Amino acid sequence: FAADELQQRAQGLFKPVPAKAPTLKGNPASPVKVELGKMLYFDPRLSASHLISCNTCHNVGLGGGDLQATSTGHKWQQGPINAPTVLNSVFNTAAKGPVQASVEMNNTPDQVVKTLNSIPDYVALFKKAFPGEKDPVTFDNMAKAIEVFEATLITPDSPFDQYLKGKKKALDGKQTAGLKLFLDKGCVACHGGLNLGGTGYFPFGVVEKPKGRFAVTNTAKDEYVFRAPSLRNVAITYPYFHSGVVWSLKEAVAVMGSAQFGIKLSDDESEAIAAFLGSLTGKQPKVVYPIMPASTDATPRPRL
Ligand code: HEM
Ligand code: HEM
Ligand SMILES: [Ca+2]
Repeated sequence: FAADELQQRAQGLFKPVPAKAPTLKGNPASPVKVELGKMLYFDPRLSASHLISCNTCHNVGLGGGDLQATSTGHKWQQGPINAPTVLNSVFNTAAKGPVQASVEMNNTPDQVVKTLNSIPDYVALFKKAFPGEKDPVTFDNMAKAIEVFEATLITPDSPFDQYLKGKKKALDGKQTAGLKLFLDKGCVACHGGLNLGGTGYFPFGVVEKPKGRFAVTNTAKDEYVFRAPSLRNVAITYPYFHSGVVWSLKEAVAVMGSAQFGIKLSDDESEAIAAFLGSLTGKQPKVVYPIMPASTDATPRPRL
């Protein structure tokens, strides 16, 4: 069939989001370290101001992102960039890492550890989640708990996963079309894999110009690479591109049939393709809001 072959094909070029959180190297999972990681992820006491947590910009009930064109949350950033989703971030390859870069932006490791040492409940959770350690309340221990909570922030069973799994009836007519167009148009070169993307860097980026106020450019000439985003849950993580300038997901497909790629796109193939991309929305994780423990007289105060 022309099917059993879009489908035996895709089965090859993509893997589904696994049932369970993956293993992190150096950093075993446990109910307690996951509880701890989640407490921290939601605690705005990690910012010097007591105003920002990771959820502020990576909102688990609104697709893992912040709905904003751009923001600055990591110290390595040369200015506002669009916040990627935390959802399925663990599968990407995109004190060097996300928690540390965040903390050193809004705080110093020092005040963060003074803050955690200051609350008995947190000390006690650090001791359960990292046992047999003399001093388990460390900057590095804290990032590791958060990472193990992040690892649970995956979205199994989108219509597409249910398709690579077997079921052809998981995609509809217009999304099965869309797919073929996605492969056929080479889409899957740059945005394929376990995570449809999150994996390569390309001398390719969306730009203003000083039907298509926006389009692609070659930045080889500037030794500038951008990573090619995971496309999972993209229907829920607008606006689009590093600068968050495209709001319509149809547009964003129309900006990505660039000359620069050897790809032409019809207004109706973009359509088909946006409707394929809709299929990439998985089951949103179920998070019980953490009950974070009260500060004590010893806890540093908001700083200004
Ligand atoms: C400790 C709390 C946070 C955690 C655990 C966390 C997690 C992450 C991760 C995992 C990434 C990169 C994702 C990937 O490679 O798939 C990231 C990037 C990003 N986040 Fe956060 N995040 C936190 C706080 C924030 C905050 C508070 C903001 C505030 C405005 C923010 C805005 C952004 C931006 C703009 C990026 C991308 C930076 C770049 O690509 O250069 N994040 N975060
Ligand atoms: C028709 C096929 C393609 C489609 C539908 C497509 C779709 C998309 C979408 C929807 C985004 C925005 C995701 C977000 O903002 O989270 C994006 C960004 C991006 N993709 Fe494409 N893409 C295609 C082909 C390609 C190719 C061939 C490459 C290799 C050169 C590539 C690499 C990239 C890069 C580097 C970005 C980031 C641009 C920026 O943030 O400024 N993609 N794509
Ligand atoms: Ca976005």
